[PDB]
Amino acid sequence: KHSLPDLPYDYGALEPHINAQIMQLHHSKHHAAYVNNLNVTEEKYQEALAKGDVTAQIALQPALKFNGGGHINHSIFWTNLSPNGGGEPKGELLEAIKRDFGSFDKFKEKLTAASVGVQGSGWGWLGFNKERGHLQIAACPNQDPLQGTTGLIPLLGIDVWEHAYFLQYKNVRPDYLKAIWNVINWENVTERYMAC
Amino acid sequence: KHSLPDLPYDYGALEPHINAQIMQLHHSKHHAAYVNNLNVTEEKYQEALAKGDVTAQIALQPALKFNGGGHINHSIFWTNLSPNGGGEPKGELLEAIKRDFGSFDKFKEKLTAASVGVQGSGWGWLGFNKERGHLQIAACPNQDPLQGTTGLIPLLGIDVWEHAYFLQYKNVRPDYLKAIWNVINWENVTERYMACKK
Amino acid sequence: KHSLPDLPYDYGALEPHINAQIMQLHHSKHHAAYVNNLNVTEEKYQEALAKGDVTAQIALQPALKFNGGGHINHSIFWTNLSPNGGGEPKGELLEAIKRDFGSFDKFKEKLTAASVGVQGSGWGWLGFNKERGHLQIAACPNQDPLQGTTGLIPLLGIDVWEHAYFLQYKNVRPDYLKAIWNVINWENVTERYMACK
Amino acid sequence: KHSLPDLPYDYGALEPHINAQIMQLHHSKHHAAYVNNLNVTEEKYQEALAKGDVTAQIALQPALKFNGGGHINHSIFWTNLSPNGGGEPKGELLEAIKRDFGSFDKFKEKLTAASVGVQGSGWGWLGFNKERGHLQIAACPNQDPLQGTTGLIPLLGIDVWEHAYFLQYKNVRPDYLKAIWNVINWENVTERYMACK
Ligand SMILES: [Mn+2]
Ligand SMILES: [Mn+2]
Ligand SMILES: [Mn+2]
Ligand SMILES: [Mn+2]
Repeated sequence: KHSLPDLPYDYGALEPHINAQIMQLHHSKHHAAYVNNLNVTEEKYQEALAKGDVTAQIALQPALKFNGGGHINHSIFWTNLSPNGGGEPKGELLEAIKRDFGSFDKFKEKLTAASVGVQGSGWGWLGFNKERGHLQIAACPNQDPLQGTTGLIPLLGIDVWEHAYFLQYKNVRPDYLKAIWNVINWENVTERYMAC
Repeated sequence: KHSLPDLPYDYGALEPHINAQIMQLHHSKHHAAYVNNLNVTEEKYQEALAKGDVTAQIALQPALKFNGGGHINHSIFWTNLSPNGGGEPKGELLEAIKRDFGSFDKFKEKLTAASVGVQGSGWGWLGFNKERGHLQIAACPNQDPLQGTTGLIPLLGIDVWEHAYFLQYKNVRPDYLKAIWNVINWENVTERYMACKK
Repeated sequence: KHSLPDLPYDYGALEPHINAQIMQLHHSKHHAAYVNNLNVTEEKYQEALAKGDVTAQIALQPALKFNGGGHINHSIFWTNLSPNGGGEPKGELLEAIKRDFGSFDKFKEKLTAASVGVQGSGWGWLGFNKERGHLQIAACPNQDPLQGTTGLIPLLGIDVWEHAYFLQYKNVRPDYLKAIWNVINWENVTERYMACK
Repeated sequence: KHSLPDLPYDYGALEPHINAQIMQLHHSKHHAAYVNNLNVTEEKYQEALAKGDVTAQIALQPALKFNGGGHINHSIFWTNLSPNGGGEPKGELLEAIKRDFGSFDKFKEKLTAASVGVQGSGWGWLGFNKERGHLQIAACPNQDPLQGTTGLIPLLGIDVWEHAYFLQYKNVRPDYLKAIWNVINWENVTERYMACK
């Protein structure tokens, strides 16, 4: 069974950048529902597959991608944030960002733009392209996960579903983006980088 | 020149079903943004058209559908709600709902399902299929408008973007859908329905 | 584990409406590859499932829908054609078609239009809407199958991938559509329809 | 008003790699239809735009992208081929390919894989990313054009619609991909590349 991961910090730990009510709902209600529905969905697919019921498998794909995507994406996101975060990364990851995007600040502008550019629900990502051996920014719709739908290894995700910011920032998504840099866990992003 | 239409009522007219903060933000910020981006996008398209720049015409399509669709969808949505709304339609529209969906309550179950079923942002619609001469439910992603993308004539729209309910109902989209039945402007939906039969 | 069905007729049986070469390639090569890749993908998806590898499950979805759908769609399509086909259906099916589309000619017009209307590869379908209790026309892209992606029960499918007609009709998909009416197996479409009720 | 560009060579100029029948049909009928439908759609769009009819504009988007894209893609494609082509590109373009893909052969493997991997109709592209200042491989579905939908500047396109190869190669798209390398117009790809610096 899939389980809702524990957060690495308390619901209020990312204040004032992301408030406690957003965090609490996001984790204990939103992501919990993805986990719960992915478990059901995986079970039904196992049944369909055992019968070679191809129609049923195909019909189940939206719930698997959405709930499974949601689980993947939110599990990464929590590890990407920290009450002890913010600042800039160091070492090879910082040099990679400079190599690939010109500078840390240009990188932030491009990931901000990809994140602000999502029309509707979705995610902005910093990923690693294994075949090209460099960093790459991508946007993903709804809960479509980065690696599963594009092959890029996720390093840093920014959730731009309205539930992730509306209570606090209302429709002003760029304000949310500006604030989240203050809580990025660059230590985590660097581990993800070094692992691929 | 497209313009932001005034609401037919004050921001707090739909309380307690849809609160005044949702309404004020929804209209004065969200829809407002779509109107201006629509106008600007249209003017960019006229420039691209005049030069036969097909690449630029295609690059502008996401903004035109998103902002155009948003203007269309929200313009209908406000007219679909009323402080004097709720209850059931009468006449031909109710008999069509019965013939097409079995009963009013079954219709509600089916538009609720369509609306709850949207994964991500989008809209639940009751539409009219002009070719088949009957009612039809459909869901649309993001701001993709009903008639522009499916051919169905919009009768009643239910906005299920999180901005439409999160401040009040948080993740619980079904509680928002339960509530909104209390403020549907069946007079407007009936007007839209009869225009299909004129 | 899935396998390639035999055609109900010989490769040349639908001449002159759909030539022999088109049929032979379409069944022995195209559909065969969907079956083979379907088995391969199901086998990968069970390993992924067993390990809770959700990323791998999602990465396999395009192949499962494409090859899965291909096997589903082609399998129905062969049974929907016949050398003894054509004309128009009878009884309850014909009554529904008049009821839902006006008349048989209007129906043909509508399914033709939906088929001609696919931009790129895909299929036009006459289906049954179980919830509404009536016939419904839909188009599906690529190999996306009708029931698995829309819930409609397939009754008659028209393949408008270029491999289904190009050898013979080149780009003129309307000529193909006109011709295929001559080989529609209405006894099969009827059977599929009665089974929905 | 858009027009069908003449080919830079005769219809049998790319024999035996792409046969004359495919070329003639592809240019004189398939591309010509996109030209016509683009003109019509543009004029309908201008009428819609002049009336403030946003529903009408949005309903025309699929025909504009499909036919407009089809015009863009095929116009590039004819210029990307040559009877005097093949081999490896001369100049900076090869050095860029080696930098971005390792070697020419790995580049051919990657564009081949992107092209073979299109499920249904579409295009494989070698593009240039202006933001990153390097080459990038991308696949596009149907006639969605590279620049208009991804921002990448097209350098080399490989049409993998079935009309582009079925008459000759039947379902064996990889055979077509192998053959087309013999007729790439590197002089034209290089012109498009230098235009990106
Ligand atoms: Mn989220
Ligand atoms: Mn809205
Ligand atoms: Mn086929
Ligand atoms: Mn082509």
